Amino acid sequence: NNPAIKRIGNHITKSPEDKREYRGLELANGIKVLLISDPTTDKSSAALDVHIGSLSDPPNIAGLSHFLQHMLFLGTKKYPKENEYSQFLSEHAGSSNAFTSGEHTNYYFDVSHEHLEGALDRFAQFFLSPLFDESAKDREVNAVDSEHEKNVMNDAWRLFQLEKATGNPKHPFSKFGTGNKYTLETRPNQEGIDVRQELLKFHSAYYSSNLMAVVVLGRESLDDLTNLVVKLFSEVENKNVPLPEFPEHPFQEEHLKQLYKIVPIKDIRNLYVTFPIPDLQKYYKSNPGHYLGHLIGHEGPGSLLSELKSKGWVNTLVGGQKEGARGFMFFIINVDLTEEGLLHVEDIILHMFQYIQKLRAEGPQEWVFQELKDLNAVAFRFKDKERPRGYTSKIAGILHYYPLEEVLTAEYLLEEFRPDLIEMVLDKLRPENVRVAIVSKSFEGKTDRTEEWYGTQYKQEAIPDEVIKKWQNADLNGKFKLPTKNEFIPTNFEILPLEKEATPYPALIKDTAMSKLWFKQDDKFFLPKANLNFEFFSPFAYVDPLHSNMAYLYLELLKDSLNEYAYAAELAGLSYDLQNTIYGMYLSVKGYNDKQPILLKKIIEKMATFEIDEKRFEIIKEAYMRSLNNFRAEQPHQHAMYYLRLLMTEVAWTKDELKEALDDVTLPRLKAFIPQLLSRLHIEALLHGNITKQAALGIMQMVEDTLIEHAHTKPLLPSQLVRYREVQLPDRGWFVYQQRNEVHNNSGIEIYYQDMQSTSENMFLELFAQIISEPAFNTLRTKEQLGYIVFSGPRRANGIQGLRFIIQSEKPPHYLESRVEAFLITMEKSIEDMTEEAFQKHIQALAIRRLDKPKKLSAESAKYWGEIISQQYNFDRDNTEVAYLKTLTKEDIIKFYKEMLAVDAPRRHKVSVHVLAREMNLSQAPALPQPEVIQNMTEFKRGLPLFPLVKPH
Ligand SMILES: O=C(O)CN(CC(=O)N[C@@H](Cc1cnc[nH]1)C(=O)O)Cc1ccccc1
Ligand SMILES: [Zn+2]
Repeated sequence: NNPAIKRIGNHITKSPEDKREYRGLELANGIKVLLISDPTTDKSSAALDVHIGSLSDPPNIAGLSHFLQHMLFLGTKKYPKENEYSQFLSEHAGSSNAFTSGEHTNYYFDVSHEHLEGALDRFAQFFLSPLFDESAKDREVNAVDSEHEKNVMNDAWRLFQLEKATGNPKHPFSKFGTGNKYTLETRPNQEGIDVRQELLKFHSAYYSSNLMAVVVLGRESLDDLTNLVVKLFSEVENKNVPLPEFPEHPFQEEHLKQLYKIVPIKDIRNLYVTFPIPDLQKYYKSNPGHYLGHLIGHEGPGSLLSELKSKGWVNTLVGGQKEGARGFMFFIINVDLTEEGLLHVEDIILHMFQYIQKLRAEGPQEWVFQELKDLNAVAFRFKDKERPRGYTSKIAGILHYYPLEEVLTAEYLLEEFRPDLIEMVLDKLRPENVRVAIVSKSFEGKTDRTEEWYGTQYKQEAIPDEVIKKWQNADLNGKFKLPTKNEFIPTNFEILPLEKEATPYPALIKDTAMSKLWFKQDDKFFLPKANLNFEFFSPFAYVDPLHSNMAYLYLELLKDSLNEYAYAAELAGLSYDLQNTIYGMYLSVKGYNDKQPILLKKIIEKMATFEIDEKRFEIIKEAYMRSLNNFRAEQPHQHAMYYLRLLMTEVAWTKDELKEALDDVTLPRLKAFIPQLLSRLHIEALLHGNITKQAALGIMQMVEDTLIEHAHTKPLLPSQLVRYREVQLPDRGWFVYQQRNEVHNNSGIEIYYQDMQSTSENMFLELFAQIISEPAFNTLRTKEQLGYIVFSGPRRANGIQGLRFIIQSEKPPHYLESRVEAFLITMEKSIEDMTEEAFQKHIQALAIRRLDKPKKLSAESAKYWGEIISQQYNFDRDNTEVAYLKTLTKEDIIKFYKEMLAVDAPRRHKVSVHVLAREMNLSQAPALPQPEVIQNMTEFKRGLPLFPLVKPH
């Protein structure tokens, strides 16, 4: 018997493939706990989920729960140092984060498996005795505000909050969850409110043990984990807080039958249809929501999306249930619009109700239900091993909704067939309770309303009774055929025997002029899956902006035409990735290896015999134009990274150049482009997973034979296989490129300190980056509060590497950069003052991060694929570079800094991208040289040397 524990669960149902061991238990204070033992893991992890979220914010203090979530990381009674947590994790190869939904606040971390307990103590202190330091508050409010301002110009966010603003204003749903400087500091100060003490009341009141779930994953035995969790979490007090429920829908009748005309930030065209539904959560065993969402959202032949696309009205459609809260959900149907579809919105919706009516006519179909059940069963049984962090987080989340023994299977396995529930939801989908939203720039100037928090321009209308009735009298329709049996359902899950000459690394099993084939039979995971990667090399992909555009449009048209067919396979766990690149095309095929050669053959066959459809052509090209235009509205740091890419790459076409050259792209010219693109090719492939060498060779030769047969493809010259170099900066040089964002009123910046990627250089850079990793965050954000987005680390491109800082701040870069340099000096000092053992802890942390084994096939394949597309082929890079990493001493790093990075360093290579805003104590900052301002990227690149290329392994 144990008094600290209320109950121990039964056997937790898991996949037969899952070797991890589980134990569920509820503590005396009512904390639901899942323990995961996995002796083979490198990183241990833990997560805690509170069942309180932004919907429980005080009406006078918006975002208090979010702010609290931020503040917990900044000191507790037992661990008072503001960054003890993040420093501990960083020093022990760990990371951490958290988030806040309307109903939940979820905290999570990972760390080296040998410091799991140490991390977990500090973690546990968050829910017992948090400090909420006043200085910490006055500072972090800036970080939260900056987070919000980041989201302000984001269309998705604006719409997200708009839906809340258009509902019952007295309903908690209408609350603004993020919070900012105004709502957290300014307004409360105006109203005498002591924020710290509001935070303490919220924590004390709502952070009760009875509203908490905990998941812990480690190498230790289940009994050890038990003892640990009991020890650290039995002291959490139970205040028996009643679980907040929201039975009343935020959308009642006068909020129904409404139209909303909305002005976006980007040039997009969208249609959002919404139905209020009850909370279907409790029916998870049958789940009508998925049923109707699968049908409505289906993209196969005979489908709604198929029809509406045939009329050239829409391009993409999503449909199904979206969650609201405990007491209410939604059922949405959203499409993107063409220029024509925008003028036929009513008709589109009528078609929607026609499809719905067709469903009502044919009723619930059990065979459909079983198809869903079996597919989910396969998915669950052969589910890839998750990263411990996201795993513990997810499980801690879903512990509040499901019985212990079912927490793993609950979201996957279906048991009950409920025609009644299906028909009931289906009955709730009717014009009398519909909400319609149009998002288009065509409403600019013609709106009469403004959303408070994001400043969204919109107009509300009542939908004419007449129209409602045309939609009620919706006929069923002959343009629609319900989906048939999915042919791509896998039947062969046999894991092929491991060959005698099988290699631990990808072997080069083909080296012809036509193709270079790398292969590996999976030795670790033993699933019935496979990954098939293909890099097609053709100089005509990126020879000029015109051909670049044509490549993009070619592959987009291809994918579009094959969507209807591929969707079945997608549902059946088999998906494909296809897109153009600076070097030519890229095509990956991932999933169950059973029907893979079928899908692939179809891909290549269609690829080589593609007949372009003109409607599709000019619609897609219009979309692409809008897209290029819409890069304008991207965030300042994305702008900075973009500009820097352009500066440091030998050959690169700007989006303005692309856009300009896009008008000259005619149908005959593209139709002429494709065969010349396919005329001469090279193919470097990586086939990895549950397949034999002979199978792999057969596949590669199948693709080659298809291309030769239908496109008369011939090999490419070896010398012709070009590669782009990186611009070489001069010693002690500083260059600055300046632009303006025009959309965000927020400045972005990237600082880049440039040699090539040799083992030594690599580990110098990476170790330094490790040492400064968390101090940079703590200094630039936690202390100085420059922005929400403060990033630092290695930059790798074209075989050449450097150290980058990226910041998105309210302040100007001419000052921001100064703060960065000052910080750099601070690091020069702290390295000289840190102990050799601390140094060795950084070394160890980085070593662990580098030696962390992948847990799923795709990750391994990703490592290999990196090694291949970089054309370095160092498959044993981890072992080699870690071995050399532990060789290093403190002053290898000291002279590295003093020679390459210091402000007066002899080989300092500094490039700064300054993206200005729309409208434009502390440490000692060093006096900087006068920068040379780039006023033309090409002239700049012509005036400078180009780096060499890394030699393979
Ligand atoms: O990504 C999720 O899991 C969430 N969504 C689920 C969904 O609707 N899945 C659809 C996907 C689909 C693709 N094409 C047709 N349907 C399905 O039934 O397969 C809902 C949602 C909520 C909030 C904002 C966006 C979307
Ligand atoms: Zn946040």
